[PDB]
Amino acid sequence: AAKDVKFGNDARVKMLRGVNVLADAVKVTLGPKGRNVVLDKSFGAPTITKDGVSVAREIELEDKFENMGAQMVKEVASKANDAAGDGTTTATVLAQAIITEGLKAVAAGMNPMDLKRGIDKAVTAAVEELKALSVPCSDSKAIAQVGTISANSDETVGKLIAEAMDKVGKEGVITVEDGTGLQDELDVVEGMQFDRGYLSPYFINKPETGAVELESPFILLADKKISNIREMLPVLEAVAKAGKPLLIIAEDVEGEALATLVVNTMRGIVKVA
Amino acid sequence: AAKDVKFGNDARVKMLRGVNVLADAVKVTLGPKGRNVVLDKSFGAPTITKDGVSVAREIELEDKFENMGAQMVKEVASKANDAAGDGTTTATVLAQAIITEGLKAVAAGMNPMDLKRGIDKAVTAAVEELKALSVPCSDSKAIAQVGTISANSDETVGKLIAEAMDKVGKEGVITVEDGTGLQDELDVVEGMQFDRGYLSPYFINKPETGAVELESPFILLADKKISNIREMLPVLEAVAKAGKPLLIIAEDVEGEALATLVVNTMRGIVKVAAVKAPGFGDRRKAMLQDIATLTGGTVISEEIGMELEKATLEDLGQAKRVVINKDTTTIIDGVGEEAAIQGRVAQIRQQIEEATSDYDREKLQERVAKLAGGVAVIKVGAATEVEMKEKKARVEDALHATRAAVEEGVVAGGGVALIRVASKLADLRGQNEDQNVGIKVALRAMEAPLRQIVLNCGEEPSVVANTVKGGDGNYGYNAATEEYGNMIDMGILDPTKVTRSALQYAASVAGLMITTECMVTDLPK
Amino acid sequence: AAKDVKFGNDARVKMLRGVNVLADAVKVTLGPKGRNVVLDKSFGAPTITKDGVSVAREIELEDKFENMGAQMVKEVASKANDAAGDGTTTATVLAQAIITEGLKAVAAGMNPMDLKRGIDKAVTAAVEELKALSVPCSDSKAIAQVGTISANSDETVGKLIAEAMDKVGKEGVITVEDGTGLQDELDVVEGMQFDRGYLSPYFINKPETGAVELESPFILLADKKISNIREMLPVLEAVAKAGKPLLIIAEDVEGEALATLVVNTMRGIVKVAAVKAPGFGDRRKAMLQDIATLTGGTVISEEIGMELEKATLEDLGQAKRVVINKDTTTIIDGVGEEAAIQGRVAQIRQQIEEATSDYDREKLQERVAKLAGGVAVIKVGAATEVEMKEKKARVEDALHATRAAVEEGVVAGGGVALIRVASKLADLRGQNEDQNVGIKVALRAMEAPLRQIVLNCGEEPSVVANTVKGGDGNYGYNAATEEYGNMIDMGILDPTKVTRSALQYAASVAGLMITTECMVTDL
Amino acid sequence: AAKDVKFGNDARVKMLRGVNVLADAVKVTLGPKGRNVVLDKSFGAPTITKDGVSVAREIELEDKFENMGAQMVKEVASKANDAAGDGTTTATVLAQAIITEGLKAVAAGMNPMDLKRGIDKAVTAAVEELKALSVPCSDSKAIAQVGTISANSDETVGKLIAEAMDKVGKEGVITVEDGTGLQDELDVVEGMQFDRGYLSPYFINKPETGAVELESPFILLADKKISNIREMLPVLEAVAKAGKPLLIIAEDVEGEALATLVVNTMRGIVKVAAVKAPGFGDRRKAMLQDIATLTGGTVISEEIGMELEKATLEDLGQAKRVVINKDTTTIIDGVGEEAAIQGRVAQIRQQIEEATSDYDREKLQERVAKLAGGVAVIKVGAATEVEMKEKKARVEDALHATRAAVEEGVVAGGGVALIRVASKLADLRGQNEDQNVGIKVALRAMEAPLRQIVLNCGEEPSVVANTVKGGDGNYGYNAATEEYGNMIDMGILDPTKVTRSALQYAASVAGLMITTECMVTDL
Ligand SMILES: Nc1ncnc2c1ncn2[C@@H]1O[C@H](COP(=O)(O)OP(=O)(O)OP(=O)(O)O)[C@@H](O)[C@H]1O
Ligand SMILES: Nc1ncnc2c1ncn2[C@@H]1O[C@H](COP(=O)(O)OP(=O)(O)OP(=O)(O)O)[C@@H](O)[C@H]1O
Ligand SMILES: Nc1ncnc2c1ncn2[C@@H]1O[C@H](COP(=O)(O)OP(=O)(O)OP(=O)(O)O)[C@@H](O)[C@H]1O
Repeated sequence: AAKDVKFGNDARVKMLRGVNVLADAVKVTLGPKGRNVVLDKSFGAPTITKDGVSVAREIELEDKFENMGAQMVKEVASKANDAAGDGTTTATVLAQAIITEGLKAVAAGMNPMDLKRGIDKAVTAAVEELKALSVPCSDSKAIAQVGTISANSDETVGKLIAEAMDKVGKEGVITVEDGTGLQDELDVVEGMQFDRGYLSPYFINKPETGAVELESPFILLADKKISNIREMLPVLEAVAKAGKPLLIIAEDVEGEALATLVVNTMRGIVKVA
Repeated sequence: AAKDVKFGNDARVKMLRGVNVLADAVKVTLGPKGRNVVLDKSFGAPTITKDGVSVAREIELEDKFENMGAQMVKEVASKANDAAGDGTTTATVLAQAIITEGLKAVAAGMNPMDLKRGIDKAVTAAVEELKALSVPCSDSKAIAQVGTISANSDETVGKLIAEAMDKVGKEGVITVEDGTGLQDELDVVEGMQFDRGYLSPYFINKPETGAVELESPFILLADKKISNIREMLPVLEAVAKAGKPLLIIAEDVEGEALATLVVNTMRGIVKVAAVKAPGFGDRRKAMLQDIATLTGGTVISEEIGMELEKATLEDLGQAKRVVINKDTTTIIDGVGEEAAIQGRVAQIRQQIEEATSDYDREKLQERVAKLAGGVAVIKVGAATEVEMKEKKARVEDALHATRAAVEEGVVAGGGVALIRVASKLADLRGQNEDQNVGIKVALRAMEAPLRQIVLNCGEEPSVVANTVKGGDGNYGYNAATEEYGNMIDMGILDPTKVTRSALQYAASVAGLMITTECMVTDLPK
Repeated sequence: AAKDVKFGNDARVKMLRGVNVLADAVKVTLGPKGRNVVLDKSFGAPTITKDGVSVAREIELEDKFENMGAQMVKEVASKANDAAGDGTTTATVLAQAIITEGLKAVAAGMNPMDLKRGIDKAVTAAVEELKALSVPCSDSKAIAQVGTISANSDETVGKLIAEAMDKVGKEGVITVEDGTGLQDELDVVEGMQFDRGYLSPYFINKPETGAVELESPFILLADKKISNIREMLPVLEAVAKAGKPLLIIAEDVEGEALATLVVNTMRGIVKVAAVKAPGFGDRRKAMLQDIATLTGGTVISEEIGMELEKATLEDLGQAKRVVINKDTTTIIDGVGEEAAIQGRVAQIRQQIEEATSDYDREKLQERVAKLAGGVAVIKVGAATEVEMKEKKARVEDALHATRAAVEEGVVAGGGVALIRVASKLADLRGQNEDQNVGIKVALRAMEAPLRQIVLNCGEEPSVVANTVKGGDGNYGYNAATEEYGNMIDMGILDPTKVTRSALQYAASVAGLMITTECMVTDL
Repeated sequence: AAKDVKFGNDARVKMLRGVNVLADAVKVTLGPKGRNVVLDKSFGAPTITKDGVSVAREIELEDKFENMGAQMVKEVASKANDAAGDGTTTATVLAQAIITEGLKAVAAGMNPMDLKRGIDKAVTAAVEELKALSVPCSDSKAIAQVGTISANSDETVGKLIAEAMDKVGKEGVITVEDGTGLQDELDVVEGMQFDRGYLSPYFINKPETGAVELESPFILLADKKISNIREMLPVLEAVAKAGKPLLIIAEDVEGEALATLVVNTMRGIVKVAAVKAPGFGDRRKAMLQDIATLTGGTVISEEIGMELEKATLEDLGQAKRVVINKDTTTIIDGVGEEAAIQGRVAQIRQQIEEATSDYDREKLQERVAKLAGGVAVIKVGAATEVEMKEKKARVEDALHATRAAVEEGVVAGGGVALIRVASKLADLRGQNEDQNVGIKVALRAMEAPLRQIVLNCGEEPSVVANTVKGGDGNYGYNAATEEYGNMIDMGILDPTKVTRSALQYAASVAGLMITTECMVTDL
């Protein structure tokens, strides 16, 4: 319906209030001495965590403008997350510092475009200086150390990543699985990796894991577009008679086949990814 | 329900409040130093953009009267967008300036009808002066420059448009596609273009793209009206058995067939897109024969005896790709043999030779032109599918602005075009004091875009505008480097068509809406 | 206290709303078709008055900015009433029109100070054109016409004023008072007049007219200033049981040893007034002797030696009525002795015959003119109280208009003269374009009284104004007969002093009022 | 009382909002295109005034923090009016500009103490540059130009002031008073002036001007201080029925045995004033004798032996008018005897010829200068009351500007001089970077009066300021004709005292106000 327009330093201060709220919530958890943040869950016990990703993802404010400044900072925090894998709290703390001093400077009347030009000039110099300052991590010991630090100071995880990196070399493929035994296990078996995502987000069996894990599935290889699901009807019949998950590799998938597969997955009769 | 009327200067001030809100929101983004505007999205992250189109389309106010003043200015801004391809912010800034000074003058008691007569007199003189001031853009370098400026100062897009412009000549066909590689690609293949829109807006596969893009579709050619869908039932069965998108070209489509096809499209069982048959009579039939030759299809007519029910997969034409724009449909890499296309070209060239009527001869000439020149395809190359879609949109509207510059001309951008037009029209008078005030309103309001650009740069708009007025010719203020100079030397150019259309529609809405007294709307409920 | 501050067009439209309120209340009384306005009063009954200045004075608005606008325009009517006593409604309408057109021109972006200069130049030229266009008033028939037109087309009032000016002369004093029967009466009685005012503003009686009246006053005179209260207390003491209010005429009356304790002594049952004596030295002694002989009293002096303690009730003078005004103090009717009054007049006549100095001759001739003219008293007849006050106000307006006519002259009535002198100024130009716009504002506004008269008639004002502008000379539109004719020949005359003062004051105030950007008031 | 406490930028933005309110109300009156402001009054009609200091004074805001900001800026206009009487609007605009840019620099994180030091250093250097750039005023044509420009481009005012200084000399006393006709009148009458003030603040009359005026006062003089009230009661007693207000000139007047019971005795009908006598001993006796002869009165002394009880009304002096001000008390017109006044002037002249001591010669020459110069009285002609008050205020501003010009000098008008001395100070630097930022704040603020004048014209202030900065010398932008030219040649001149005082006071107050972190007020 009708929509509210707010501009000027009033909009900037509403937005700054929002980003201050979000950055407070997630910057509480920064570092190894990061204080716990409790996300009050709608069901059961409230989840308590020091995960900046988990804390940031849940923040949304009652006022629309504060909410939406928080939304932008959270979105770029998640952009730094999936770009790297860690450092959401670091990204949000840096964002809060830069935005606080920047909007304070803009309220002092300095030109925001020139101010941004100064900011990105300085961060470009910072990026090149950091590249010059960077130390290679080809050795296994620093690999184990960074794997430890990333997993909340767990030496075992960094260790396992170290033997995995030794096993598959510098640019090999490493995949995590669940083991029945209490001890950690490591194996090397010939496999495949190719960079393609799922057609639909509903194909994920575990939304918390974020990946479609299928055990003993039938894999179909196709170089043609699946325009109609009638091509997939005998495949569905065969995989339902056999009774195993189904994986499909095709050139393109049109709206019809994808919608039918989404309906089938909602039905619970086949597992098709 | 019941409805609330407001008239007099009260309605005009509610209207003015609304147009001030909308024009503020969109004029923040004017120029290359346009400040970001954040559109709060109902889901996920908000879209932060400097696109005056996106900001304007988003604005709607809580008060009905302010809302509807904003609706009027937004609608005429979008009208200038579709007419030209760019310059919504320029159109809205001009509209705000003219409307502000005009409503102020009307509150000073001058006759609104005479004031509008002054406004449209001044803008008619401005259009004539801008035509006189326009510089042709037949050269490739200014074409690349305007393609760059249209796509937010991207030299690569202007470069690609330049090579496509060289490929297809002065009036050729250029179409944007997506490429797999990170590098940009350019190809030239024989194709088709005809100016017809989709039957229904739901036929668009991508509402954000706005065009129906079908890859390897079956094309049906018909010269008869599809009154019943029972004629399309065997076609639907065949295209569902084959499993490809379907394109339909027919004379007319009635409510029954269109409704059934729309229902099928919500069903998701078939991809059917229908377009009208362009042209009329014998010219229509001949060009449909040309399209059938291009795609290997067959034209179905009631007068011949051929029926739509007797449809086989061989009879329908086929092509590698088709794209249906708002009112234009193009075909890329048709299946039909190039030798048959050359034979058809020779036949219509002999038709040109035997042509005696000027209209028929020019129709045959444009037919042989579209059959012989072909279509250039620019495949966007980048790393991410996201930036793929933004660069595809940038190439689209940049090439639209580029062809706008090509068809009419180009003038030194940065708003100095209207500045020079205003400086060269200071002596235009009106038949009385009211029309004279209208002239003065329009002349002082043509300086609004340059002032707004400079204001977004943070400088003082008054001194910069006075210095630009003091200079003569193409001398103005480069906002990008924040330095003065000649735009043509430094490649800051705007199509004559976009500035002319923006000014014309801004003056149109301002004159049409200054003379508004009564403002009827529903009660706030 | 906290001050609300408004800027630019906000302040200007609040001002204009207040001005429109006040000037519409005033303007519904303009012309012979003008309608009376009922003014509320708490102490007495409501007053149904057609007097413009009364309505203008009593307009006080709740909205403080509109209140300031109304007060500034009310100053126009007050100053017009001060200078002329008639034409307050014309002055207010002209002020409204100048304000409206000037605010339109300001909204058109024109410079307001230049508009004020243009308005003032146009009005200076228009006053010069009125002086050129003015016709002297004489024959006592033009006087009757002026009186009738000034009194809402009341011919009896015009004839009565004409008879009064025929009796006491064109410069003799005339006093309008409440009547006794239904009919107005003319009494050419013996009295005194002198241009002096009251010393203290606390001498104002219950009426708001500003002139204090005494019922059968007791007259005391002096040329040498007394020293102590105790020398003058016995006189008051005698007056304290005389029965008659006391009026003292002296050189100059203090506040310290008279005013404070004369306020503190009584609560206001019977009032005591003190006034200055005109002239100085021998002349002042001469007028004091003349007034004492007129009232039958005596003058205390150092040379005589007779003292206020020795003065009795019979020694001092007595009058039937005295009305004191700031501009001029007049003793209405003093009994004295008619034979003694005649003897004093004759003695002053041989004083004229003996004297040869120009100053002495002119002052003695003023003395004999004042003594022979006497006082004309007009009894305003009406059936009820509010009708009496309304008719008294109309007769007062007629009197002031006739006096303005004899002082300065007459022109065409019904705003025709302003129309003509505006037409004659169509070529007037200033230093720049904004001043020319102000001149045009003034010229357009000068048409406003005529259009307002025609509006009060109910006819279309624009066609009538265009018709009147079409002709020339004293041709205009008689509102009473709703038809076109010669203004002078049909008897509709306006005092040139009244019209000139109205235009000047409206021009000054409105040209100041259009130039305001800010207004500062309370919350 | 509960005190609201605000800290830092909250207090600073509340202050700035109040400052913007007051300084905008003031700044809409700047320049020849400046517009009047309507001030509400309860006792009288609203005053339409262009006087900047008045608009500054009656700004009082509801928001207590904004009120405090407005009061601190109002101090700028009040001090400018005190020192110079003109340029209050310029002072307020400069104060606003310094406050605005200094608060911007504070929000930029710079040290406010250092900003204040930089501002004060820049303003000291700018005052030196103004002294260097100042041109002496003479020829009586520059005087007319100064008067005209100071009075909103009123050439009649400038010519009248020029004639006044040509009559009574460049150092003679001139008094501006309410006129009687529509035209201003010049009266070179005989009077006295002396630099003394009123003893008690309860002597202030109904006008808020701070100078108490007396209508035909009665003069009493003394050199030896009296002891008891009873010795002086008969004099009052005589005055208590004389008719004229009493002005006493003595060595030093108490509050105990005069002021309390003179307040308690009368309620304020006729006012009594008491003032100090200039000089001491023989000099004080000499000026008392001179004033007594000017007014026709006598001086009581121990050596003479004549006592106040023996003094009568005829023995003491009398004047036509007296206006008493704290800075200088002037007797406007004392009748006395013209032959006696001439004889006293001649006697003082042979006293000059006989005397040879430098102090005696200079004081006797001051005596003859005061006696020969007399008093210039200017009757401010206007049609109505509010026009009279506005024109009187403008003529007062012109008078104060001309006096400042003859005291100190003139510079280019229209803020051009401030522009030039800012350009000459572009190389000025302080002890650190924050002081340099304060200097830049001051220099940018000196451009503000010119840009505000141009804004009141309605032109683009930035291009006009840049054009004026482009030129050199007295080249500026004549706002009246909206054209660029030599400021001296077309006569736009500003008193160097006015400009220097405005800059100094705006600098001091604004440099103090930019440095506030906290504000403590009521709830
Ligand atoms: N470097 C530059 N210096 C000066 N003016 C420039 C420069 N680059 C672009 N402009 C001007 O800025 C305007 C372009 O602004 P912008 O791209 O934000 O919007 P638009 O072209 O008016 O339309 P839309 O917002 O609908 O895309 C044009 O008037 C163009 O001439
Ligand atoms: N019969 C008439 N025809 C035309 N004009 C008339 C007639 N009678 C009076 N007038 C005009 O009307 C005005 C007098 O009306 P009115 O007395 O109500 O107003 P005023 O003189 O402005 O002052 P006030 O209302 O205070 O007495 C004058 O301009 C006079 O010329
Ligand atoms: N015609 C003119 N052109 C340019 N500047 C002018 C002109 N007339 C006056 N000025 C300038 O305007 C100022 C005078 O305006 P104004 O009198 O309103 O303000 P002020 O001197 O600061 O004090 P105040 O408002 O209290 O009288 C001076 O700076 C003077 O030089």
